[PDB]
Amino acid sequence: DSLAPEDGSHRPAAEPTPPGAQPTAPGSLKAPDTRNEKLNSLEDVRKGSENYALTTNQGVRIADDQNSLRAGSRGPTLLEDFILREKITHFDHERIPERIVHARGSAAHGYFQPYKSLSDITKADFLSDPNKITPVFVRFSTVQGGAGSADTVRDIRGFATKFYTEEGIFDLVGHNTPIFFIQDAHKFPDFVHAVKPEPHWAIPQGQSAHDTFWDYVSLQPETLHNVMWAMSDRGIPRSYRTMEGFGIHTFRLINAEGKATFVRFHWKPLAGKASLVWDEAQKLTGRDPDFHRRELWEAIEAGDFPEYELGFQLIPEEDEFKFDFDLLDPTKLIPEELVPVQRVGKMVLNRNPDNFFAENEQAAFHPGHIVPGLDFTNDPLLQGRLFSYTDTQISRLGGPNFHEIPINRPTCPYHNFQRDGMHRMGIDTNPANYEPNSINDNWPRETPPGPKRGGFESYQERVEGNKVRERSPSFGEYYSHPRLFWLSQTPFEQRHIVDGFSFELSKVVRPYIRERVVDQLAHIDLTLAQAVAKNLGIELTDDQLNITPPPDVNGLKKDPSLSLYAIPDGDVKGRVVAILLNDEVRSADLLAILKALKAKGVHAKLLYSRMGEVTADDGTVLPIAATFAGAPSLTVDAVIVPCGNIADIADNGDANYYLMEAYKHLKPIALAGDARKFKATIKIADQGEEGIVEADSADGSFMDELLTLMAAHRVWSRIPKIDKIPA
Amino acid sequence: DSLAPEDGSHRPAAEPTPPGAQPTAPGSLKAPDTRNEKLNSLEDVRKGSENYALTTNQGVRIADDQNSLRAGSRGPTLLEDFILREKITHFDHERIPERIVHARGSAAHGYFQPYKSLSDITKADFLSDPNKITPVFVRFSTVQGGAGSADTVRDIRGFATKFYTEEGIFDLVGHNTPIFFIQDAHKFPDFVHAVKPEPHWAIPQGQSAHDTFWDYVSLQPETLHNVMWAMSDRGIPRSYRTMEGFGIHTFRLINAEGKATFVRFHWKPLAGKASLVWDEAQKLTGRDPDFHRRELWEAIEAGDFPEYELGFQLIPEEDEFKFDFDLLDPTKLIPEELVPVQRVGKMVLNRNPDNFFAENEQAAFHPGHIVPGLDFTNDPLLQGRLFSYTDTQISRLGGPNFHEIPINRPTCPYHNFQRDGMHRMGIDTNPANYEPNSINDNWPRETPPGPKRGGFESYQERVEGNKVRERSPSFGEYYSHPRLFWLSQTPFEQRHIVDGFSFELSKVVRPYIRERVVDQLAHIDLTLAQAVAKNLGIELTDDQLNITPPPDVNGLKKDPSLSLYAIPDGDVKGRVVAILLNDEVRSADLLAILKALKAKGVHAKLLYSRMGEVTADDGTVLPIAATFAGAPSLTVDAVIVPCGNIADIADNGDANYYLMEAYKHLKPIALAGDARKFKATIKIADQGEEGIVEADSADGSFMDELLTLMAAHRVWSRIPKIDKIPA
Ligand code: HEM
Ligand code: HEM
Repeated sequence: DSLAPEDGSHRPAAEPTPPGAQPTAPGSLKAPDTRNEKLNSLEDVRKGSENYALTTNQGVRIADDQNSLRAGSRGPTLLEDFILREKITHFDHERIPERIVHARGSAAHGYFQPYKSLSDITKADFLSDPNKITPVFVRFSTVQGGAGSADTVRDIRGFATKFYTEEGIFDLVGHNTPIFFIQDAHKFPDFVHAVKPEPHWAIPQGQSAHDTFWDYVSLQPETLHNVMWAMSDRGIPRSYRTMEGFGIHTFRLINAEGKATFVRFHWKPLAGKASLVWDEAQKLTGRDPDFHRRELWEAIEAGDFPEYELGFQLIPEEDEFKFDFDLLDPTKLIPEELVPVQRVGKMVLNRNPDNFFAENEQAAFHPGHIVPGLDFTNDPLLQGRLFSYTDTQISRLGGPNFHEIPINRPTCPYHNFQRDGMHRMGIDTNPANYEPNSINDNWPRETPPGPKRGGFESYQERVEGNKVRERSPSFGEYYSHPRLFWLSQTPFEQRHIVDGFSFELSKVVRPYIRERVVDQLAHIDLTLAQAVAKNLGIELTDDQLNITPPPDVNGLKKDPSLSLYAIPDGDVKGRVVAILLNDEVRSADLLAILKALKAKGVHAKLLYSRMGEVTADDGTVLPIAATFAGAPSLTVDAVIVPCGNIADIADNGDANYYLMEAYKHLKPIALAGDARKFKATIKIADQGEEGIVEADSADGSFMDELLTLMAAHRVWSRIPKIDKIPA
Repeated sequence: DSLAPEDGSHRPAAEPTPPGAQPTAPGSLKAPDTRNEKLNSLEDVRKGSENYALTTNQGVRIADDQNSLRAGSRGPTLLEDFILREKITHFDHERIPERIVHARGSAAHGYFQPYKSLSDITKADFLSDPNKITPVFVRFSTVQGGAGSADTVRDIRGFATKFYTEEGIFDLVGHNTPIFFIQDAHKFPDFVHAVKPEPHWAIPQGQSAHDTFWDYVSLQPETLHNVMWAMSDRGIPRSYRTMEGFGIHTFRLINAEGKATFVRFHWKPLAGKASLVWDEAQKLTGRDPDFHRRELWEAIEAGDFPEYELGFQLIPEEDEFKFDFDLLDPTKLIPEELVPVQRVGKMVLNRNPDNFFAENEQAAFHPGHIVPGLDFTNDPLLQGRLFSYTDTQISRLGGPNFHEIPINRPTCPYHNFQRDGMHRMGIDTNPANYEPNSINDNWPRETPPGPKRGGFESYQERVEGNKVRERSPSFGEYYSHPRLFWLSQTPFEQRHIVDGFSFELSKVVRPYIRERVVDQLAHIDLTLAQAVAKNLGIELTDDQLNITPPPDVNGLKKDPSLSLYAIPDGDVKGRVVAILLNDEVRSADLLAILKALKAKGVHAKLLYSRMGEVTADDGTVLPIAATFAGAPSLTVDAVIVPCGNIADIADNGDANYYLMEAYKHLKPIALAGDARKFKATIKIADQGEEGIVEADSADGSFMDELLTLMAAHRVWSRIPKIDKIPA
C-alpha cells in the first residue's frame, strides 16, 4: 500500500546502538559489513523483499491477498482457489519436532583465532597458525524445557560451537559445568525422563523440583557432583556472556609424529563470571521469559561482543593413572590446582542470524564431528553419545541430507559416493556411485594419513578384556568431588546452595524422598546436611552424625577456581542501569550520570510512570524508555535515583517497590540529594551502609563509588539485612 | 534394591483427595471405577507394569540395564549392543511436531447428556434423547505460545470438545470469546505470523505485546472487537472451569423434515465466571507456569468436577437479514438481550488421562467433523477452516491413519474402501477395495438420508453469484460491537481494559504504531481513547475529538451478559485458601476455620517458614504443605491468619510480604486475635474496611463474612487504595 511513516522511523540505523534504543532486526540489515567466510557463503540462499511483487511459490503474481475465491461475495469457498490452498498448506506444515534435550536455545555467528601454533601437540589444521581465522556458529541453551519455555530457570546450560574448518566441520558440544550427572550413556533416557515433566500430567516445565528427579538422585549417588553444581548459583547465570564453558570428557590430541596427549576443553568468559540470585531468576521467568535470548541479541547489536578464551588441560599418556579418580569418568573434574588450563585462542561473537527458524532451529551439532588432529577415548558417556546425534537428526531434520541445509554445510569441499535420500539438493555428475571403480578412474579417492591435509586414521590404542556389561571399579567413588566443590565456595555461596536444595526438596511431595536425599548429603558434609535438614524439619540420626567424610582429592582441600566469586573477575562493560525520573529532573545530575556511564560502557534505561517525554529543569526533553512496571528491577544491574521534583514519585507504589526489590536482590542503589528520602522506604540508617551510595548531588565520587560496587557485581554484605524486608 | 518405603507412602489413595494432600497419578489408578464407553474401549491398549520383567520391544528380558556392552571394564562400546541401540533409538525419536496454533493445552475425559429431545429442530442422534449419554474428550489451550510456554499469559483460550456419538464423531472446536479477529480464512497465516514471536529473533513467547501484532491491528480494523476482549480480564481467566465457551460461527441445524435453523453454540460454566488481575497473572507465569494445568488435574482428583451447560442461540432462516450485522461475519456477536441462549444439556469432566503424550498430545480435533443433523454455512472463516485441520494432521501425526490412534478412534462402526498409508493398523478382509463391486456384493453400502441412521446429505442451499475474490460490503462495519462491549462493562472492568492497552502499547518500540492504535480507539469511544493516550504521553488532536461515535446494535445501549462481573454468579466450592501458621497455633481457632471451609467445599493449604510439622497448643500435630515463598498468595483465593505465637511470624519478611501481595491483588484477608497486628503492614484502617475480616477469635461470624467475600471473588472497592502499596 505504501504504509511506512514518512520520516522513516520504522527502520533502525545500520550501526551499533544501545539496548532498547531502536527496534532489533535481522543481522544482515543491522550490520551489513560484518562478514566472515561462512556468512559470505550463505549469500546464495538469502532472499530480500523490497521492490518485489507478491507471488505464489511457483512465481505467479497475486492480485488479491485479502480474500478467498467464492461463488458470490457471500457464497461458499471454491476448491479451485489454488492460491488460498498453497498459502494455508505451507502454514499448516511449518513446525518440525524440537530437540529431544536442549530444545530452548539462542544462537550467533562469529570467529575463532589461535594465539600461536599448536603443531607440537596436535595436527588439527585450525590450530596450526595464528593467522588462520575459523568462522563459528554457536548455540547456547537450557536442557529440560521445551522450545517455548523460559530462559532464566535453574538448570545446566549447553554451549555448542560448530567450527567451519578447512579440513572439515569440528563440533565442540559442551556444557556450563565440568562434569555430567551419569557415567554411562545407557542410563541417559532414564536420567532424562526423571528430570522432564512427569508422564501422567506433563508437569513441571523447566524445573528439577519434583518427585521423580529427586527419586532418581537419591538412588544413584553418581549424580551428586553435578547436582551440587546445579543447586549453586552456577544454575541461574546472569547472561550467556558470564558463565564458563566445558567439554567435560577427556579427548585425545594427536600430532604429526603420531603422539597422543589427553585433553580437557575449557571456555573462559572475558566478561568474567556472574549469576542471579534465586528469587530474582524465578520472578524473571514471568516478567521476561526471553531475558537471556534478548540480552545476547542486544549485546551484539550494541557492540558488546561476547568473547571467550579456549583453554586446554593437558595430560601426558604416562600420567593416565596418577590421580585419585579415573580420567575416563565424566562425573569427576580435573582440579585447576593440579593441572592448569593453557589459554590457547579466542572466540568472538559479532553477528546475529537473519532468520531464527532457518539458522538456529535447523542447526545440527554432534560430538562425533571431529577432524584429523583429534581423537576419542573410552569414556562410556562419550562412547554412547557418538551413536545418538546422527540418529536423532534423521527424524528432526527429515532425512540424511541434513548437511545440505545451509547453516550446516561445510565451507570446504565434500565429495563421496553417497546418493539420493529425501530432500536431495546436490546433483552428482560422477558416472560412478561406488568404489573401487574404473569408469571414473576411482575418483573421488582415499587419501593417506599425513601431517597436513591427510586422511582420518584412529589412534591405535590397545584393547584387552572380555565382552562385559560392567562398570569399572575405579568409577565407584561418589562423594569426594562434591565435597571438594562444597569447601571451595565462599560462605554466601554455601548459603545459596543450602537454599537451592531446601527450596527444591520442599516441592517433593513424598517425604521419604527428602529424607533419603538428606542422608546422601550427610556423606558429603555434615554442616551442609544439618542446614538442609532444619529447613525441611528433619532431625539427623546419631548414626548419620558419625558418618566419616570422604578423602581429599590428591591432597587438595579447596580449589578457588571452582567458586564464582572467591577471586573476582567482574567487568562492568555491557551492564545496564535503571534511572528513575520525575517530572523536573536536575539536569546537572543527569549529565554527570550519563557521561560517567558512557565512559565505562554501561547502558542506561530511563524510567517513568507513563510513556512519552519528560522535560528537565533546564527545559531539556527526555524520551522515556519504559514504565517502572514494564522494566522491573529484575532486568537492570543497579539503580540510580537523581535529584529533582522527588514528590512526583515519592508516593508511587511502583517506584518504591522498585527500590525494595533491587535492595532485596543485592544490587547497588544510588540516591542524589532529596532522592535520599527513599532511605526510609528501605529502612536504611541515617549513618548509611555499604551498597547505598548517597550524596548532595550526582557529581564526582558519587559515580565512582557506584561503579566500584558494580564491578563487585552484588553486595554480599547485605545478606543479613534482607530476611526482614517484605519484598 | 531401590524399592518403595515400608509404609506404602509412595502411592496415592484411590479416592477423592484435596489438592496437595497426596501425589497426583494416572487417572485409571486414581479412579478405577470411573467409566464411560470411550474409557472402556481404551482397555485394549492400556499397558500395566507391576510384576513384569523389563524387556526390549521384541520381548527379550534384560539382565543388566545399568551398563553398555564393552571390551573390558574401561574399554570401547561395541556395535553389537542391540539393547543399548534400541533404548537410545526410541529416545532419539520421542518428539513429534507441536500444533501450529494451540500448542499449549490440558485435557480431560467426561460425558455429555441432553436435557430434553431436540428432534423438532435437529435429527442429530446425540441430541435426540434425554437418557442417552455421550462420552466426550475435551482440550483447553492457549493460542500463541509453544507447548512448553506458561498457562496464565494474556491470550485467547481454546475449548475443544470431541463427542463420540453413535452416528459418528462430532468435534465442536471453539474459543472463550464469541468472535474472532478476522473475517476471511485467507488472512489466517498473516494474523498468526503477526502475533507469534518475531522472525529474526523469536521473541516474544506467549505475548501479543510487541510491534508486529499492533502493526497488524492498526491496519486491519476488523480485528478491534476481539482485541477489546483480549485486553479485558477475559484474557486472563482464574481457571478453565471459570470461563465461557463459544463456537463463534453460525452453523445449521437440520430436522427430519429437511427444515434448517441457524444456530450459534455456547458453553456456560456452572462454577461461574472469574479472572485474575494482570500483575498477578504475569507473575504467576514465573512462580508456576503450569497453574491452569495443575488446577484442572487437581480439581478432577478432588471431585470438584468441571461442569458446563451447552446452550443454543436460535434464529429462523427467514430472519437471516433482520439484524444490523451480517450473521455470517465471525467478527460480530449476537447479543443475548436480542436472541437468548436456550439451555440444552450438561457436560461433566470426571477423569484425567493415563499418559499425557498418548491422549492429549496425539488427539486431533477438526470443525469439519460433523454428523447428520448438522451442516455448515458460508461464513468465510469457517469455510477456510474446513481445508486446514485435515491437512495439518498429515504431518503432525504422520500419515492418513490418525483416526486409528486410540484416543481418536470412533466407538461406532466404520468401514470403507480406503487402504494402506503409513502405520496402518486395521487389516481389511474385504476381497473388494472399490465400489461399485460385484465380488463382495457391493459392501459396505451407501445409506440414503433419513430421520435416524441415514447417510449424510448437504442442505440444498441456493448459490447465485460470479466467481470473485471479494469481501461482502455487509462485513464492512468495525466499530459498533467493540463500543457495545465497552459500554456493557463495569467501571473497574473498564479500568482494566485501559490498563491492558497501556501496558501492551508501552512495549511497542516504534512510536507511530501506538499513535495509530490510539487513533483507531477514538472511533470506538473517546473516553477509552483519551485514557490510553494519557498513559502513553499522547495528545489527541481536535480532529480526533470530533469523531462521531458509532451507532447502536439494533437499539441496544448495553448487554450485561458481556461483563464478567455485572451479574454475580460465583461459587466458592473448589476454591483454595492459605492458612499462615505459627509454632503454637490456637487449636480452637483452627478447628472453627476448617469446619466452615469443609462445609462449603473450600480447600485449605497450611503454610509455614519451613517444612515438616508444627504442634498446636493442645498437641494436634499439623503437617506443613508448603512454605510462604513456595506457595505464594498468587495461587490461592484468600488468606487466613489464626491466633497463636504471632511473634513467630511477625517479623518474617515473607509472611508480611504474603499479605501485601494478596492485598494488591484484591483478595479477601481474615485476621483473628493477635493476627490483627498485621494491619500495620498493610498500613490501613483503625476501624477496619471491607475486605478485611477481623475478630477476637475465629468463629461462625468470622467465617461467614470471609465466605460472603469469597463468593464475590475479589474486593473491587479496594482499587483506589492499591496504587500506593509497594508490592
Ligand atoms: C557430557 C555430556 C553431554 C553434554 C555436555 C551434552 C551437550 C549437549 C548440547 C549442548 C546439546 C544441544 C546442541 C544444540 O544446541 O543444538 C545436546 C543435544 C543432544 N544430546 Fe547431548 N550432551 C551430553 C550427553 C548426551 C548423551 C549421553 C546423549 C545420548 C546418549 C545425548 C544426546 C543428545 C541428543 C539426542 C541431543 C539433541 C541433538 C539434536 O537434536 O541435534 N547427550 N547435548
Ligand atoms: C473461529 C475461529 C477459530 C477457532 C475458534 C479455532 C479454534 C482452534 C482450537 C480450539 C484449536 C486446538 C485444538 C486442539 O486442542 O487440538 C485449533 C487448532 C488449529 N487451528 Fe483453529 N481456530 C480458528 C480458526 C482457524 C483458521 C481460520 C485456521 C486455518 C485457516 C485454523 C487452523 C488450525 C490448525 C491447523 C490447528 C491445529 C490442529 C491440529 O494440529 O490438530 N484455525 N483451532
